[PDB]
Amino acid sequence: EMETYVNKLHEGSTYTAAVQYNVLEKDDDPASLTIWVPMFQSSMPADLLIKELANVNILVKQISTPKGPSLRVMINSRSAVLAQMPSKFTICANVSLDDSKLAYDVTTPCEIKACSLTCLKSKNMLTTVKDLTMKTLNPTHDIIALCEFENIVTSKKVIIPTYLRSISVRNKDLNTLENITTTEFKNAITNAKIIPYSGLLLVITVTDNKGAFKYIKPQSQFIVDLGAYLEKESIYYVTTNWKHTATRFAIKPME
Repeated sequence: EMETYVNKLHEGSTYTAAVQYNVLEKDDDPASLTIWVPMFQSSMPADLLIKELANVNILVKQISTPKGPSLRVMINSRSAVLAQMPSKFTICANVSLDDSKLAYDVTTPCEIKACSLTCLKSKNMLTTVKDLTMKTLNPTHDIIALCEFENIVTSKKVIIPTYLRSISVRNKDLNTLENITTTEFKNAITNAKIIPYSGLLLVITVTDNKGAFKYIKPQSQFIVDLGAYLEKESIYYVTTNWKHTATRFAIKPME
């Protein structure tokens, strides 16, 4: 007994596995934290891989690094397929930890409460925000995705504005924006998905390379971190209680 989540955003037999675990220190007065695994390719059917992922054992250790507090993660496993998966890696503690409550330099076992597997396109079909940085040397506008959630327990609405890219826009194009916010673009934002990875991960399907999507490989998935906006939240609480209700955008003059 453990909740499991499988999101197949790609139909390929081969896919990029984006795996996030919500865990609880094995202890009285336990720390609660969320771990995401560095992305890895697999060809095992998703509904089968999730059974293997669910059966691993996880240990963490809080350490100090030039970046601040980090979490060393170790994953134990008897499943042959998970030779494919990183078993030692480090993640930022501020996003990972809810809380207190974890000691430094003590390897700590954690009980798995939930495991989420999202299937994305192959790594050569994934575009990041960093990928698009420096593509425009003199941009005039920033493009922001406004990710709207409902907290299902409180009924409160939450909007997380996340940076996508900066572009240059011709004066002529400002009057309707139809050459920037193309039909392709607007549809891609409206139908964008938010999945449990890196805290939360926005995934935009890039159907064209015109306007707002210039210099992106067509049919790539453009992936965007929201974890940096969730440092003060419990990720498990978020992935359980924040329902993604819409995605809007703003094209803001740089100022």
